[PDB]
Amino acid sequence: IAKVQCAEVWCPMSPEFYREYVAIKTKKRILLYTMNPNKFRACQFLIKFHERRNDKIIVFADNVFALKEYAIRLNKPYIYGPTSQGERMQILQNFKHNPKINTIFISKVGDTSFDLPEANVLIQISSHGGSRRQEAQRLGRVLRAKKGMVAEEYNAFFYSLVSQDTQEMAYSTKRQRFLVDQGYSFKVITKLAGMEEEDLAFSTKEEQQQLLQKVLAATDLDAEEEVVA
Repeated sequence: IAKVQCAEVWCPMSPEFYREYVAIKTKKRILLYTMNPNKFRACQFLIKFHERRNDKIIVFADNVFALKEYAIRLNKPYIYGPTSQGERMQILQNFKHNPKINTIFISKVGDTSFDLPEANVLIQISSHGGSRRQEAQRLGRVLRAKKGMVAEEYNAFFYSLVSQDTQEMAYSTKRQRFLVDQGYSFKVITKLAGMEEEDLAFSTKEEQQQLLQKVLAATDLDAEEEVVA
């Protein structure tokens, strides 16, 4: 069946982002480790790497502010709570059947339930308190073997992006233990081989400062997970 490589990708906090992360005490600070430009660049690189292999990729964001900043910047479709049934089905049908559209962004509305589509790669932008078990379930529902690499060691991929020096790390020793105990191959990636051969966003300090201003303008409400019933 699907043979899944699980990885955490540890990304340093930009010093400007780390500065504010410390100073801010309300849940607003979650947005600084979520929008950290090193983490965005890692996500962007992974989408490029996998799209070159014609893999299908779902990127999960539990936070709507982040869902849009990522998807719109990377020019990928996104689905969340207020997305109409018609537009949602357009996007899912595109993901499933149109070879030009192989990456989509989905929020907490994905699990569960509408019918999560199948993909070969699942990237989680965030990690939080506290459901290790909902993570593995979603991984399981989404990930299917890329056909046909039956020879290959891994044919599907899960990545969880973690910001260093933030509360995100605490969730890591936990996730690693849980996933391996569940029978998964798991590793920690601190440096993505050859990100410097790609043209990624936020290469300049000024670009990062633009995003930083936008994050600082957000409120504690913007840093809450999307809730849905």
